[PDB]
Amino acid sequence: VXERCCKNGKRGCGRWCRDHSRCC
Repeated sequence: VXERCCKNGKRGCGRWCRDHSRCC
């Protein structure tokens, strides 16, 4: 888990990515 942010880039940045993703 944690791929959506860096994978979607502009589409991955969000509250979930903010907590589960390193980028954004």
